[PDB]
Amino acid sequence: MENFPTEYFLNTTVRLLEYIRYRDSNYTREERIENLHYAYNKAAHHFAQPRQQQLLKVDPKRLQASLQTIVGMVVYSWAKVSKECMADLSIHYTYTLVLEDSKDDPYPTMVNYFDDLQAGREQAHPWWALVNEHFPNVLRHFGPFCSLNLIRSTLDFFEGCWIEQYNFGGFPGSHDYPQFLRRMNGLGHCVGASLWPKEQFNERSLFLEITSAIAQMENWMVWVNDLMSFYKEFDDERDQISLVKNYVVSDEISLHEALEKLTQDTLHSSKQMVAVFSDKDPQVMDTIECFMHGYVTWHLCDRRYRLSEIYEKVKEEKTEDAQKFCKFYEQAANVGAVSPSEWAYPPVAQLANV
Amino acid sequence: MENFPTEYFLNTTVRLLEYIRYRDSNYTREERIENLHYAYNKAAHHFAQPRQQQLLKVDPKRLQASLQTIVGMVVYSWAKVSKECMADLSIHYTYTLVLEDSKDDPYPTMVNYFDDLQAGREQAHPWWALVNEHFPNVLRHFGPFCSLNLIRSTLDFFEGCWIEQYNFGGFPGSHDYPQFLRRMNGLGHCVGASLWPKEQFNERSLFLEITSAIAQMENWMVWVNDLMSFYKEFDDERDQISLVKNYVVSDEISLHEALEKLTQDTLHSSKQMVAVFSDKDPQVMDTIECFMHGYVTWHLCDRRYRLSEIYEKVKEEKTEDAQKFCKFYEQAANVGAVSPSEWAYPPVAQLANV
Ligand SMILES: [Mg+2]
Ligand SMILES: [Mg+2]
Repeated sequence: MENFPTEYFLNTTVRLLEYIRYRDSNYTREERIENLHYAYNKAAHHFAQPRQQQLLKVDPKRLQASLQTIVGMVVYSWAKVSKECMADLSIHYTYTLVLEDSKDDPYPTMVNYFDDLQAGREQAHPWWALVNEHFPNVLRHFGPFCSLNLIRSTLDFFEGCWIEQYNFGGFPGSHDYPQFLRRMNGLGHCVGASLWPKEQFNERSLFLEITSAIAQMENWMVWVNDLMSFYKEFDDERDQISLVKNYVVSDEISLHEALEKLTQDTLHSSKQMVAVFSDKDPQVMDTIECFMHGYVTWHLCDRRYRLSEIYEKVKEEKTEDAQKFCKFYEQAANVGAVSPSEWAYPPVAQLANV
Repeated sequence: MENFPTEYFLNTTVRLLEYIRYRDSNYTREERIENLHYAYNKAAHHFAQPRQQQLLKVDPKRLQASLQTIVGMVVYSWAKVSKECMADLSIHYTYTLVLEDSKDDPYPTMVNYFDDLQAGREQAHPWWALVNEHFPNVLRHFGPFCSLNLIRSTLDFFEGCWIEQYNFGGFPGSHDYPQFLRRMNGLGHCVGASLWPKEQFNERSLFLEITSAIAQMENWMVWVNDLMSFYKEFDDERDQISLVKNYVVSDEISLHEALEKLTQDTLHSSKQMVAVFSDKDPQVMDTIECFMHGYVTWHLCDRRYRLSEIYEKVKEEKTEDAQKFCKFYEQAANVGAVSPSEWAYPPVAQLANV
């Protein structure tokens, strides 16, 4: 065990929130609860169906916890899209999160992937069978271009998980490996492109804005998640391959140098996010800003990241960063700290049983 | 009005060839001619069929020229694969090259992409109809993992061309745009995974080296092409958007700074290629080395890049670069300089007419 870079972590986090202009919004707590319940309720009913229960090998409690985590991420980050769109994206991003629970070799189920796809025969791999069957409910919210992005990113993700099963951090000297893997399973183009429902944006009219957002949001989104996750992943001997840990193994640098690298990229990405979009179409900048703020709010509130622990340790320090941090945290809490009992019910297992 | 940095271009090129250990091989001129003709002959017959002629909107001379360029690229770089594999890969990489020609908005033909795909209905876009129908002939040479990589990369390429139609170099400040676009249309994972036919390599036994090769080869391959083809490019502004030009517009740097960036990446990529694989499975390193050398040999010989011009105007210099350069060039010429009349016949149009 090494000591956590609390000071360096608080500083980076604060700079991050300042760079993205983290601030209050009109998105109220009551509206969040309303959206959380709607999104959760439709998804829960979906995963509670016999077919879904039968083909999706997942521990019931893990499913319950995965669904609640994803519903939160979607509702808090895709703040500007309809309830239905939040619901359908919640189902999709829950399928992706759940695929990481499989240790099963994809090889045998992928031997006839293309031929079955071309012929329109159900896929051998159960996950593909469920996800492709459900996909139209996600794709109906987007134009052809954005849809293509969601389809590719998800295919990329499937290959990402396949690779993850080898718990390989890259060969020493394989500098290009880390980010290659991080893009493969980051779902960067899925997220980036799902921010533009055809009912709110015109894909052809904003093609350049959207394409640029996809390109830039891909890296901002995965790097921010890597950073916010750094605290929970620090002493987790079970989590052996992450962007930071692969930087260490592949680039042969220290965990600190690896963390610096991640920090420089994240901050620079944030800085350029604002510079590029602040003066563009107002609604495009709004969706982008609300996603960044929501995404951060979500990491701060979801127990999974345990950022509450950092808070408690530094809430009495009179340092500049410690102060700035606790403030942002408190802001997130006021609108985002919500008890699951207020929206996540009944449990999926209960609906499946009935 | 500007000047080709020649002096520097020679230096970079020489360092590149030295870094990758450019040297003679057992791959003889007669063997190349034998492969060129076999690959060309099968592809020419393919593209000459009524269905292919009818759905593939391409100027006959462009098709003839694209086919000859690709067959060369494949035969010289995938030196270790069977004749049949060279032929089928040539057909696929010719389809991709030809797609860069389309000026037609993909939007209307992609509105029902997923639903048609899921249902097994022929795609609305004629290119997809042809490429997907032919794909099995390419995929039969590979295991499920490599196949997945070819499929994804090709799907990415289709999106890449869609974006290319906007001739957009990225917003100033959108630092992540350039390489996002370059990977999108580089076919990096398609090339990198097609280097491992299941008849020569075992995808499960060499999963880690293959995955690593895909990750590293993706960047080496596109960057080397960007450097080599930087010549046939500033002269013209019909291809105004390129990695180097997008660096200029997006990063707001000078064409020279952009070129320096590309050079540092290309050399660093080459250096790491050798470091990582030189001591791994001998056969893996051989395929990787033969591809790099072949790929370079191909750029030096194919008229499309006009590197002969850089030659003539330097054969009488006395630099420690101009000298090194002409030497390598001459080496390439001895085994690669081949007259089309020796293998590319009869012309596709002739076979289509018959
Ligand atoms: Mg081109
Ligand atoms: Mg080029």
